[PDB]
Amino acid sequence: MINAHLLQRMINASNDGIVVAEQEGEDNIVIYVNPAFERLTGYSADEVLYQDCRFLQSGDRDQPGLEVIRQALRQGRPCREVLRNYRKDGSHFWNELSITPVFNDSDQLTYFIGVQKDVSVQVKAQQRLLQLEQQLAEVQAELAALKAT
Amino acid sequence: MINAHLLQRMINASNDGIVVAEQEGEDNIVIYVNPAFERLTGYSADEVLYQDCRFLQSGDRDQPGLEVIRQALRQGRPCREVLRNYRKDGSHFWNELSITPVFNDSDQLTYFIGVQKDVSVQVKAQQRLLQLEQQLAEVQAELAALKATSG
Ligand SMILES: Cc1cc2nc3c(=O)[nH]c(=O)nc-3n(C[C@H](O)[C@H](O)[C@H](O)COP(=O)(O)O)c2cc1C
Ligand SMILES: Cc1cc2nc3c(=O)[nH]c(=O)nc-3n(C[C@H](O)[C@H](O)[C@H](O)COP(=O)(O)O)c2cc1C
Repeated sequence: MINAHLLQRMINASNDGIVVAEQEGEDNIVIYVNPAFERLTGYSADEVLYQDCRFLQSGDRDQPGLEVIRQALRQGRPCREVLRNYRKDGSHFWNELSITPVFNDSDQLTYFIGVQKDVSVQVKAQQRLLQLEQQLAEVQAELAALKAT
Repeated sequence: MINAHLLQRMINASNDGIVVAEQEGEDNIVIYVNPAFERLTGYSADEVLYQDCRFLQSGDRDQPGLEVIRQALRQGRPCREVLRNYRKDGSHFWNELSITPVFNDSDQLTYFIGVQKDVSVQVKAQQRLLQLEQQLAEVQAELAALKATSG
């Protein structure tokens, strides 16, 4: 019970970035990008159109989530993986990418919808957390050893 | 250059929740909710529809960000604040709410779009981080004291 322009003004208001691609060959050529995508990646919507997103891995290919995504795109199944991507200015950021296949009610053929969340904050937090836990364990072990004497 | 049901399948695929409300009086009655909202809040979409979202603050109406939102609702300007909300089962979760106004081709229109992000995970980390940092400091002090009496 809502208007189309309302749906569009919703998609503009998204925090996480959103992309829509047609599986046209081995690549997934992008036919739409929302403004949040432009803001996160720094890439202009006109720059991205009719291409595959693999360019966000500017030199950091071979991350295993890529193979996971390959399998998910082959089987027509959704997926969610964390990658290291690179903006226009080369800024490295962590990207929780969630891909959903979309079939039509008249045909079990596909469109792919991608959603990118900048987990960079969260990831740095987790890494720091693990480092600090290691440190704590270290100090506690040495204190126990000394206490033994 | 894309289809309408395509936009609908897009908004359904969102991780963060999305709500659309018409500013009707003091309340902001919601006319639409996306599935991410149902999943995050646990409330049934049919229960929420012709009501206002203030029910998510099950008594925790003393959070100050609310006043900010009130002012933002008065002047028709966007806003974003973090609140502690409560699902149907009462489980407390942290909610980054982002509100954007939407006007008609006549500048005087009343639509509000809300976006809810579940920051709970991040928040717990920070809390654990602080707590954990405390623990480390404690141990580091005691290990010094013993060594101070060993040589
Ligand atoms: C809809 C969609 C969005 C994607 N978004 C990203 C992205 O933001 N960053 C990224 O590194 N890969 C993204 N990918 C993955 C690449 O397009 C590509 O599928 C992946 O790198 C594996 O393909 P390849 O082995 O040919 O490189 C996306 C894929 C799809 C289908
Ligand atoms: C679109 C929209 C979404 C909202 N979502 C939430 C929410 O998820 N949680 C919450 O505590 N308040 C939310 N609010 C705020 C309440 O609806 C209400 O405006 C706020 O509590 C202040 O109004 P009050 O002082 O009358 O309670 C939302 C408001 C709008 C307009």
